[PDB]
Amino acid sequence: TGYVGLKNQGATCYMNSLLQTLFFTNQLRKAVYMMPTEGDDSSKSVPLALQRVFYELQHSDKPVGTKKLTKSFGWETLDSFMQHDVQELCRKLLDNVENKMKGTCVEGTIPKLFRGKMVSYIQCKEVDYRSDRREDYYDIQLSIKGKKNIFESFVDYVAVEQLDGDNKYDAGEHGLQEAEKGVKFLTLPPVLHLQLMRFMYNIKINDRFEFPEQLPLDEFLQKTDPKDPANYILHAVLVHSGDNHGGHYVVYLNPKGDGKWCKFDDDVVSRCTKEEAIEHNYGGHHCTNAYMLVYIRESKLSEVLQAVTDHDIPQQLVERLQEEKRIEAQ
Repeated sequence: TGYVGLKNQGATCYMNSLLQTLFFTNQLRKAVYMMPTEGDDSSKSVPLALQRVFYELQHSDKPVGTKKLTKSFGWETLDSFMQHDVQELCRKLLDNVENKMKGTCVEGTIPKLFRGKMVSYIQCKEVDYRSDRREDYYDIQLSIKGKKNIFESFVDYVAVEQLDGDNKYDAGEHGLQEAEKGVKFLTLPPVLHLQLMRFMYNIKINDRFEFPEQLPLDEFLQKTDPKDPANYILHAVLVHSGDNHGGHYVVYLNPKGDGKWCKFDDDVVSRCTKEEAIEHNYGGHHCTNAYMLVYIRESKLSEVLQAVTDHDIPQQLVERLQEEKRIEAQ
């Protein structure tokens, strides 16, 4: 296959799945390597622990462990990961990583890859007041309940919500008012993280839900751009088999963005057909389905998946991890 797996070391649920996803964000991996960890304490550094995992994932022949990583950010108890979702983990990690990249030469690699722009508006009906506020996002939570496919989830996400009755909007000087509230997309990031809301208040929905290999998003933008349309390529499918309580977690990746998919199941990585990565995870009348999707903007595919080399890893990092290996071999 060419790639190595991560160890099963407890009920870390989505973690290993997310680590492979980030690791094959080749642009992001190179930045993580540059972070100034030389003076950090392993027992407490999240940025170092993630350098270790990625370095190990790029060079190790054998399943890579994560215990220094779970120790770093303090999710160490039996049910620590059962009490959070991927989206919390992903934001905990990347935000820990970006705070370390600040004041450094790779400041802002995270928002470049992951952050998009939204507008949320409240528009009064019988009165002429409007409030437009721009929001940044690093991922999108899409509702799946009673939607056939990702297009309908996007339809529902930008659908207007009405404010009336006991719910009227406080228009300030204008008093209480009937108004419309919704969101539009200003920008979509090069790397698009879509969580699929199968897990809700505390149960798992296993209904069929379709997503494509190629995801055209132009029609949900406020203003579009030729020479850079919002065409998106499916890079990762994070899969859960079972019901809410207990399950197996796996990730399907075509790491080069070339349509050649592998399955990453903790320590076993095999090639699989496209149909197994995609349609076989739609769910429906069993319990094996996607709860998170990673799309890469087609125009930025080549760059986001730029090849990484042993040269892209700083020598002083290489040195620190090696002495760590040697001390352990005793």
